[PDB]
Amino acid sequence: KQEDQQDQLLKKVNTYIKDNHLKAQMTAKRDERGVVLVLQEAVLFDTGEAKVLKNAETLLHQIAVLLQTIPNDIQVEGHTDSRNISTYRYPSNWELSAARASGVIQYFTSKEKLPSKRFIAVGYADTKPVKDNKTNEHMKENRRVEIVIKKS
Amino acid sequence: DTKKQEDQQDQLLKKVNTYIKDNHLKAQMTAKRDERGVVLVLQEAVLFDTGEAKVLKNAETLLHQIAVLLQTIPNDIQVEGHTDSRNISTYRYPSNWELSAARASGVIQYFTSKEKLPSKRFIAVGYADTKPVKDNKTNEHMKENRRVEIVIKKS
Repeated sequence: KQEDQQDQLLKKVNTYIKDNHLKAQMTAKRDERGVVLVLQEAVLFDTGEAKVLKNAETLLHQIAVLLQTIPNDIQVEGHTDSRNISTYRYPSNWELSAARASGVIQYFTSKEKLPSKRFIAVGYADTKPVKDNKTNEHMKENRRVEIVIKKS
Repeated sequence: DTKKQEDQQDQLLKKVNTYIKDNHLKAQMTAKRDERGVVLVLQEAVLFDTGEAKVLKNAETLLHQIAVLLQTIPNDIQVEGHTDSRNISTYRYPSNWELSAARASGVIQYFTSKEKLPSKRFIAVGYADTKPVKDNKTNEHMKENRRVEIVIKKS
């Protein structure tokens, strides 16, 4: 059923995306990790920052409403492009990617009250690009947060 | 299958423990094995000052000695940050999720930017206070919860 369970979870997620008119804010897919929600950087953060935008709070609440209806563990993954960052607040792409996953989880737990034990923050820096970083188009899609719904 | 792979993990842990003994590192790190793989445990005070995620200069010798050991094996590495239940809300770290993740990231950045270990071998992981060693009732238990674990993943 792990095969059927994964299909049924992905259909439930895609049904939630459609019923809530969220297609332009997020996509959903399945891979070896489980069912993954992909959010581009622009719907969550400013450039080079990890603070959840105020206009992102409605989207994250809508995701949290879906997440409360399932028991699976959640892994929030942060990613950067290969562009160098080196500020006081984010001394490398490792810190930036991990701070973005952390900011999403802090929203889910502190303000939507989902149980903290359901979450793990993961930072990949630029080690998992979609394709590459040779163009501005390609670097843009690498700046993304992925919410992994693990197998249960 | 597993017995071939668990006996392999047994030999890796023995190698790690021997590396710790031979380099006089017992007071600065321990090693263990569990379902994740072979894990190096470093208490926060050998890496960071209180409430910060910047690697201390005096930790760089230990991280170099760890990097030399990691260069001899191909395994993927997961660096895990852990906090206690003490709340933090500063400019650089709005909460324990951020602090734990930044501490894992600072260790990895040193490995990749200073020791030349390939970035593709690492992932940074933050657990906040969701994985204590025992509890957060006493000062000694809260202290041991503030730790970094370097997980040598299976092959």
